[PDB]
Amino acid sequence: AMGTIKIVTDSSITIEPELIKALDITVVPLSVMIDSKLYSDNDLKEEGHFLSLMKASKSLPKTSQPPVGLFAETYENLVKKGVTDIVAIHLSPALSGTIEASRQGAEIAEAPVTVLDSGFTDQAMKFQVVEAAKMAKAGASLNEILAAVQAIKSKTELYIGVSTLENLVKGGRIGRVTGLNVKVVMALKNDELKTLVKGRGNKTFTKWLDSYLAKNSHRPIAEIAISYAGEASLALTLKERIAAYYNHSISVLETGSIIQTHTGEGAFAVMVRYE
Ligand SMILES: [Cl-]
Ligand SMILES: [Zn+2]
Ligand SMILES: [Zn+2]
Ligand SMILES: [Zn+2]
Ligand SMILES: [Zn+2]
Ligand SMILES: [Zn+2]
Ligand SMILES: [Zn+2]
Ligand SMILES: [Zn+2]
Ligand SMILES: [Zn+2]
Ligand SMILES: [Zn+2]
Ligand SMILES: [Zn+2]
Ligand SMILES: [Zn+2]
Repeated sequence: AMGTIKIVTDSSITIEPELIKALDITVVPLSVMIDSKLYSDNDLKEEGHFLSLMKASKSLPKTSQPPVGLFAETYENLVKKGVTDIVAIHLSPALSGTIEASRQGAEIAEAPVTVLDSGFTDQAMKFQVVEAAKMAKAGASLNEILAAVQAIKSKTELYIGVSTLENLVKGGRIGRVTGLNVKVVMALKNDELKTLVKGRGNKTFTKWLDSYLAKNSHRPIAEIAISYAGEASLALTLKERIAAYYNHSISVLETGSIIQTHTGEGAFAVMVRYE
């Protein structure tokens, strides 16, 4: 297949930077306002650092999608480097208008961008981005990349637990929750956060997870990942439970500032991709 394909995503992805570097993925940053100062999310990836900033702030941080003009410049630079097709994969439009900004920036740049809704964010979105970038590097065709991305998307599930509704309420994403200090597990399903279970202690999360795995793990999992906002202890406890049903490596990462702002501390996601 003639041409050079590159992958673009946004900074709501959660991934080791060694993979970004190995695969030449371009990550467009969102922004976050912290007590009247504007930060690029790409500057907020050092472990624990945003958590400290959020915990100390006088008021809740506020996120915003990347500027249309930042996408335009990003795509113009890629075309200048000789890139002939660009695949942009973004967090769900249920969560952010980032994906629209991406499409608008591409229009301005007059760039060959195919803009995809991942349906997720964080490590569930990483599943699609890594596959696309690996295949782009190998010289796969655009159509093969698009089919493979869609296959991954169709076999992915994302479950998120929160320990408070305050961040969801104050950042507005409570508007997606289909149902302030309580434990809740939701599925990110279509355009909504579908409430599955509600409870008082961390046992809300482990009971839910045990009943998920008992029901579903007979279907071979290709990959499973956990992310967290706050301290890692809860995620690591969850990892231990998954490990009893599932033999392979489990990626446990701190989620980024964009997600932390909207979930608050004591949140996690379990993200599963079936074979
Ligand atoms: Cl990773
Ligand atoms: Zn990794
Ligand atoms: Zn590292
Ligand atoms: Zn490059
Ligand atoms: Zn720092
Ligand atoms: Zn094309
Ligand atoms: Zn337009
Ligand atoms: Zn035009
Ligand atoms: Zn993977
Ligand atoms: Zn091929
Ligand atoms: Zn809906
Ligand atoms: Zn904490």
